[PDB]
Amino acid sequence: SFETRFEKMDNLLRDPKSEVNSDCLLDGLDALVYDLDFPALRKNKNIDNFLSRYKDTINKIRDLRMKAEDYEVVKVIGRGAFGEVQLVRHKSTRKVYAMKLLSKFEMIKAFFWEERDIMAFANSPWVVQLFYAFQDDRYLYMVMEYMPGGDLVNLMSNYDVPEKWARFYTAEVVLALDAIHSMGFIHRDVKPDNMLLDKSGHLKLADFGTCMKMNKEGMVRCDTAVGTPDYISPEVLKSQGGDGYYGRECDWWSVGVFLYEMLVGDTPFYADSLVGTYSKIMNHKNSLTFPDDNDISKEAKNLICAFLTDREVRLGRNGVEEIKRHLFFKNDQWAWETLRDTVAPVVPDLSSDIDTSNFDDLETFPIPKAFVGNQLPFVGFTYYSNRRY
Amino acid sequence: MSFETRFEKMDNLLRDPKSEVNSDCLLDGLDALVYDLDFPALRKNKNIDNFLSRYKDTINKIRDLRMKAEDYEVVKVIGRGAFGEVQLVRHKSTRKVYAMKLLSKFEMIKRSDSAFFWEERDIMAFANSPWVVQLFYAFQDDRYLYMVMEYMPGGDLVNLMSNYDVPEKWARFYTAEVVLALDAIHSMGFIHRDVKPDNMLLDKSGHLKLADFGTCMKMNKEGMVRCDTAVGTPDYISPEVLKSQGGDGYYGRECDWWSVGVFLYEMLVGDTPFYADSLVGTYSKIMNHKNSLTFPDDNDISKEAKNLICAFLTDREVRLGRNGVEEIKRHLFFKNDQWAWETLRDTVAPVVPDLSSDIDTSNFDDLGEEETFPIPKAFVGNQLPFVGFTYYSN
Ligand SMILES: CN1CCN(CCCOc2cccc(CC(=O)Nc3nc(-c4c[nH]c5ncccc45)cs3)c2)CC1
Ligand SMILES: CN1CCN(CCCOc2cccc(CC(=O)Nc3nc(-c4c[nH]c5ncccc45)cs3)c2)CC1
Repeated sequence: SFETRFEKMDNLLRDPKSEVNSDCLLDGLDALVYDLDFPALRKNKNIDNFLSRYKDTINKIRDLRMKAEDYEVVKVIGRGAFGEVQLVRHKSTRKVYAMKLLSKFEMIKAFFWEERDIMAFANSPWVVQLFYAFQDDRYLYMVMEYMPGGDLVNLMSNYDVPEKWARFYTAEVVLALDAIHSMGFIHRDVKPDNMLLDKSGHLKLADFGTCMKMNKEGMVRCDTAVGTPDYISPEVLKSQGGDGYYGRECDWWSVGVFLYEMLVGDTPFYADSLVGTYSKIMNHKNSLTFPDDNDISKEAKNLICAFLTDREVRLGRNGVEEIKRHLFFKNDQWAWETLRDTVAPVVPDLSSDIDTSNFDDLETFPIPKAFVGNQLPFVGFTYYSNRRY
Repeated sequence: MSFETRFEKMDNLLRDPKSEVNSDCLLDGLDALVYDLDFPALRKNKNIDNFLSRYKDTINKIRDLRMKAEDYEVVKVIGRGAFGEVQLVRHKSTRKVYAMKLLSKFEMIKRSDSAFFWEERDIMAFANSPWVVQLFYAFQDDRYLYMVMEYMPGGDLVNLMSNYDVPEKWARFYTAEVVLALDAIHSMGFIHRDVKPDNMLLDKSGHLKLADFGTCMKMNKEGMVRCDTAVGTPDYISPEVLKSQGGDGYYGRECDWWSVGVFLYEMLVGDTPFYADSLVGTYSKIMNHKNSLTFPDDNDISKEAKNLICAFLTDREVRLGRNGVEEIKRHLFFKNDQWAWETLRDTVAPVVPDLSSDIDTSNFDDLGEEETFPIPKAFVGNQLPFVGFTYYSN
């Protein structure tokens, strides 16, 4: 019917997950105007007359919609290959956020889609939340909840982690990874840098740029290795054309590396050179050893070894319940179902909403001769006008 | 302002039918991008190829769901013009009858002149006047612009004038309606510039409505307009609009009043006051209106009608209507006991259409391959001058 067509079209515009929602449509127009406003293209009357018609409107839209100048940047609290994470305060609302910038220029010389989705729609206390996502001609912005407690790298460097704390943080990582796995993704880059603590000391996973959606069998088909030298599993490291098919058990190997790091003070496959670490991972059967220091319990050594094995015999091949039932998690202080309501080993002592005590002190595209469309791969990234409430 | 105020202003901008960024204009922007980019030569660019692949499924759905030409059953072609045709249509689903004007995008680019339809779309969509032909929907495809308007079953004034030797009482009625109709357009801030009987349509009751707003221009702060464009057939064009050839002079609403004088003369005399065998001859006679305007020596035209024709057919500076409509309205030619200006459209029209159905075309006379744009080697943006043309009434 006429009304059915009208209504199907209306739902396609409102839907927070639609490709033709208002956010995408405004992105589509903003991208057209960015890609066309160059003197060489303006020689074309179709382009020049179009830009002149939409001049006033594009300036209004740009002023009204979310932009970087809406945020007061307090401190740069993180860095990465394609940008930075900055502690911001939204000038108007006075609300405090962590804002991740991704260089459009650098990305050009697709990963952010799943990272945007996981953070925006997880609705999990274990996943860092995405409130807004916007963009300009130079960057992509992800306005997330600020994690004042810092990461696990910072914790590990300030404390000799006892087993009772290690048990807590491992248990939270396990629940956090199971939450991502249930959403249908493998993290593929589990490391203490990606484990953040909130104002109460409880964990949340961050950095979903390596996330990949599992198939019907719960596998991922990849030809290129992905992750970090120290925490990468043997099957992800050697992943190729012929082979390169793996599941959620690659994230469980990384939990074993993490537990070892916390209790031992070093990563299990540390070497003088990065290439030496690759060699030690591949030879985990002979290279995994424990120092002759009576501190690590029988149960902790067993968990580390149950995870730090070949995929086929790895703990977690039969799901989370076999991890959860491990003797290392046997304690009389918490239960799996209630864990995030318990009092954390380290409760952050914070002075303000912009306290950065857990955070250490920290070009673009040429002028196109012809239409290049550098803004086209980022159309629909905006999360503002059509958010899920 | 506040965060919520900014959020809400942006939201209302997306729903506003007067907005350049509402959903239909934004969907036009995307549909135009995909039309202009889907060529093998541009698809060599990964940004373009990946974008088109991502939006492939969506663009097909949107194209299928949105209003399109195949939604309309075309009954008869009832009009023709430089850039297309006016066809009597019935919307297949709703079963409602409309007149649909098609404007060729190929022709509008070939001949330049691809910006006239904006003021025509706005006037018809937003006039909300019994004197202005209404626009219900405006849509488009890679080749055409469509304007779905109210059908005017009574035909135009050219048809009437050709079937009757118009008496003064009818001429008074039709002139009075044209005057009220033009005043309505003027109040919206536009000068018509092409007032002619072809543009005066009659509805099912015999009352007038102006059509064809393709020459309309928005008046500035001082109520003036400036142009350089070609003047297609000069019989009704005023000396100012003709003197204004190539950015010469600024003129006001009094150019439409001159055309009313030409119209009144045509109705009572049977011929246009400045007719000539050639276009250039008509231009000469208009410019020399002081000596070329004459009346036939037959007492048929009243003192008052000759006075109105002459009050309008003079130089702008002394033209009736220089001090507004009230001086036109108060003219002795309009003095009658049959109607009042305020009530005129409620009176019984001189000629009431006798119609057999909702698709009766008795007042419409019965009525070549379509050239297409070549395959672009580089981005040309042929769909960009039509972004935002789409409009739907609620
Ligand atoms: C598969 N490919 C994808 C692209 N990959 C390039 C790295 C992406 O580039 C970044 C730019 C800036 C920062 C980062 C690190 C990062 O992801 N940081 C994050 N921080 C948070 C965060 C949320 N709330 C916070 N509160 C305090 C501190 C940090 C945060 C979420 S993700 C990466 C390489 C692997
Ligand atoms: C200098 N530039 C100015 C713009 N110029 C464009 C010519 C317009 O191209 C046409 C295409 C097809 C038809 C027409 C004539 C026309 O405007 N007819 C109209 N009919 C109606 C109409 C509404 N309801 C009706 N009911 C019955 C019959 C007709 C109608 C509205 S406009 C023009 C080119 C030169």
